Amino acid sequence: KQWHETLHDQFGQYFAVDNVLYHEKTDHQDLIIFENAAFGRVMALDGVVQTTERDEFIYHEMMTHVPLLAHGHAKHVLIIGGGDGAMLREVTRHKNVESITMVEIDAGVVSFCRQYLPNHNAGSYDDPRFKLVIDDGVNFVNQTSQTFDVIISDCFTSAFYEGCKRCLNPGGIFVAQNGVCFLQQEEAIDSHRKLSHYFSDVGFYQAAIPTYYGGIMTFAWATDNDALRHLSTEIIQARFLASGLKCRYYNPAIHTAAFALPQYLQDALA
Amino acid sequence: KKQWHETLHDQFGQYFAVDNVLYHEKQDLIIFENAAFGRVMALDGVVQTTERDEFIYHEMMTHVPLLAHGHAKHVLIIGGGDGAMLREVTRHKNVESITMVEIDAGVVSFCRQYLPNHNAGSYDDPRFKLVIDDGVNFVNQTSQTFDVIISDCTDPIGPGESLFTSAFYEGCKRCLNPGGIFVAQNGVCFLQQEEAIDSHRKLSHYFSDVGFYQAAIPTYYGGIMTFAWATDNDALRHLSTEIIQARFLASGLKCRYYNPAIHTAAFALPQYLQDALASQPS
Repeated sequence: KQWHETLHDQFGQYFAVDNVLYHEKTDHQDLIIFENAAFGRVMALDGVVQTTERDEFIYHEMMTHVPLLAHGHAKHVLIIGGGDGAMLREVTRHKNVESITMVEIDAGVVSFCRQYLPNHNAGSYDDPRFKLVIDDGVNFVNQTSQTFDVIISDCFTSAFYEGCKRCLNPGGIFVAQNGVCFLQQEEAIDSHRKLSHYFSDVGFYQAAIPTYYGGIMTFAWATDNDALRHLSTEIIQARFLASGLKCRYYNPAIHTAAFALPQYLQDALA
Repeated sequence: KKQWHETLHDQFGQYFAVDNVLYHEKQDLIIFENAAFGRVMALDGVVQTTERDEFIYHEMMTHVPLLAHGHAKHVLIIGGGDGAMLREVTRHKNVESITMVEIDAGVVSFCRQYLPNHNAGSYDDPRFKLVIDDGVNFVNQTSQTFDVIISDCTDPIGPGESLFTSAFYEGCKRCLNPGGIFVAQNGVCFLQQEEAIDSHRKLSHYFSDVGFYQAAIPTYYGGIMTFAWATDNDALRHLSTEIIQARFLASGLKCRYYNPAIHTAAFALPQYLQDALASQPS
């Protein structure tokens, strides 16, 4: 038995299935979790791989630390999306953070992942600083009048952004997952154009996650603080040393390098 | 269409729609066109190269060392029957001689016919010389001598093998000018790092500075790939991005993946890889 990703019609990745843990199909949607020898538990929705037990660390580490440590002093973080809770787990590892908020489309997708992908959250939901909200992320343009230092968007409308800015403290950073960059860059170009309307410094960093096929993936970076992505690797290293994470992909060399983009991507943005 | 699956691993792989098969011989060798990645060459079920993404591989394999070394006048390519590597090395005006050693003359003229955009007319270059021979047997040299050696190949990890000694890496050193660099393709690093550990151990017997750089090639599945770096000149991999940029402004390549930011950053390795390599000594 095998399982093919359907994200593109012309090519994909596939996996051997050792065992299916969960499978559901409606006329509209199709959700699955199965074990594979190489990548452990694999979650896939409507034929598109969402996350993998064995490689999610790259995604979540890079998605989280790069901004948290670039910002010096992030005390409140908002996660949009991230039902699996991996992001929560990583944000949790910063002792200096004092509040975390996860906005999610519904309370079902979280307790589901909690049951079938326990190593994503890794007990992180029990953390005292955590708060779950059920809502449209875009709805949070509503704000509870709440206010954050970092926003991590774990999934890309313009409506979503103005809201993001309204409720970002002054020094703050917005990062979002912006897809694999080899095949097409329009998504990057569009993101940049939109984000630039609300932020004075907009760019991208990158990481290559095995299970998001096609080379490097691009993470949007948006902030009014135009220094934050030109920090010396030395200072990141100082910040890294303590609070002291022990990561498995991330490190201060990686962090700095993350911001070098391949030539095709840069061209495309000019 | 029809689908074609890579077989490199039993547990998972990449697959492609086939629009049209240009060639098939069952050594099971195939070349077919795919909408996304153009022409795709595959041997015994394992993707060798792809029209659309080979640039990333060949750029990073050729320019990182050539421009890190300042003044590479003679280059040896081992493997590289497709000629993409020859193409890129060709783009350095300062290079004055290029030698490709290959297992047989068939594999080159074959690729010349079916993958013409790999070589891109590069074989007509005046400075080029093709040799047909075993790469390890170029432990013989013609008393020949190089400034950069670029290998498809790598003294393989083996069960009863040696841990420090290789005929290949020794040969490579015998025939490397004093300032010289050896780079080789060392596989994708996510699933396993034993191949990197072993490479490091062996190469360290013959070279005083041994490490890796990386790049993520879409069509070599599983995230970043690792390129071995071996040299007696220990400053080569700690050059400022500024100097690389200078060297890059001209000779003036226009590259599609490579640039001096990329070059420098290529040497940052993810944490898991470093810890796998942490045993190997300071």
